[PDB]
Amino acid sequence: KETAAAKFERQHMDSSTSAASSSNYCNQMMKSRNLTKDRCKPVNTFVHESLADVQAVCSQKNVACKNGQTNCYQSYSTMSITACRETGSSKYPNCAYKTTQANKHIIVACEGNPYVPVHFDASV
Ligand SMILES: [Cl-]
Ligand SMILES: [Cl-]
Ligand SMILES: [Cl-]
Repeated sequence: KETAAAKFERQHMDSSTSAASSSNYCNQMMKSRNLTKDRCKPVNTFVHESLADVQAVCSQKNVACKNGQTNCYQSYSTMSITACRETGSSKYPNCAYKTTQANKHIIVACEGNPYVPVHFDASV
């Protein structure tokens, strides 16, 4: 089974580019990151920053998570992100995603030693 930290990396890190550059980015990335295997994951954000910058968020502003737990952290700076969301019509196994590039603060839940991101909670 995948570790929580590794799953966060796979689902949420895309340090290879500064920003999405195509409306097809999400279709391609959701597929390549294996997020469309048995079901189309309906919502997923990729962060276009270094892994180190994202990991560093775990020592930034501590905030409550959506679920009320208190191991969430909001990045001090905005980050380049691409939000992927299934279109209303998207139908597995032909997943279809809207790509929305933005620069926003991220909020991640952190856990472990090392204390690293394990969930992407939200952007603002
Ligand atoms: Cl784990
Ligand atoms: Cl995989
Ligand atoms: Cl997400």
